[PDB]
Amino acid sequence: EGNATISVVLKTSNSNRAFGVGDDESKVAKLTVMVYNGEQQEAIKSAENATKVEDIKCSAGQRTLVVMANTGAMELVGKTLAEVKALTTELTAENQEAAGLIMTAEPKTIVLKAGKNYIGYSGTGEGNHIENDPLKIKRVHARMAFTEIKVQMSAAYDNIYTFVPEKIYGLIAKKQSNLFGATLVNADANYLTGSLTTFNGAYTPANYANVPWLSRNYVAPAADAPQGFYVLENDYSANGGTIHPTILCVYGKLQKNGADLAGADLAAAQAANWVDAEGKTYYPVLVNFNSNNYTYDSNYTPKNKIERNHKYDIKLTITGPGTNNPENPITESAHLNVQCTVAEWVLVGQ
Repeated sequence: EGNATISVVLKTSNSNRAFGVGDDESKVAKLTVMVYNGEQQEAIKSAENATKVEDIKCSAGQRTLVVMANTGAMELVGKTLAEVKALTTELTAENQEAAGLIMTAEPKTIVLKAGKNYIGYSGTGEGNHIENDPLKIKRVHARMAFTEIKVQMSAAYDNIYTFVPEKIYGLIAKKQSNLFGATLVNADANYLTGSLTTFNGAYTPANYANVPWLSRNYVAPAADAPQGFYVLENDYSANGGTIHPTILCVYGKLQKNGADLAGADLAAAQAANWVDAEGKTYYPVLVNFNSNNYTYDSNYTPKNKIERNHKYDIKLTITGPGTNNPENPITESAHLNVQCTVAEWVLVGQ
């Protein structure tokens, strides 16, 4: 005969404490397990709102196991292995509500024994345990968000300048990534932004489009309600030459003596490249980026890139005027301070 079944259990969090609402820990809505005989799909079985798929019918022999979650309307039935391995995704408005956050594990070469096979059952149940440990799948997206924005004007600007936030933006967000691979960055060269495509900055990429869902009306960030965006992988770690760093930005009016900028004050702040024509200023933060006014908690080293399954939480302290071009090299004036906490998400059980 050679008929077999396989059952796959995912690694979920062993948490003894509830997770805070602002953390957006990963949840599985749909889970798909595929079993490949060479290139052809031999089995494909989904569960909804579950962290395991059981009793998948297949046959004895060497196979490739592929596991994907939260793939929504993506068509997986009948895809070849090479087709599934080369799948891509693009950033969506849906991702900004933490929906459509695809999770994958790397494809795994296994041998099915006739009868029952298990992955993630820690030796429990009769049959062949290909792997004892529950299988780890990870989000392909990352999140950049403010958890705090505070204005503490330094001595030159205190009791003179104030800042009235209006928008929070995601800039230079790479449009596409792969879903499998040691890295998910790929060669597609398209980028998205919630602000202008016209800044013509040192960071501005040639292929660039505005989308309304990378911009938010300003809401005072809180730990329970981080303010930011989901993004895909993007590498800006080059030693030199042009880089395209993903940026989280706050934008608003720079007022002086309690009033909108006018006259000589406006002209001076415009000439200083602090404010644009409407007296408004930008405070950009290059995410996961090594800069001297960025501090990272607990001796983490920024890698100058967006990595999947990472939460980049930013505390921003504003101490002077900002910039009128948020896409120009990490500003010469340290009129802001960043403290960033970085973490990886886990999968919470059902």
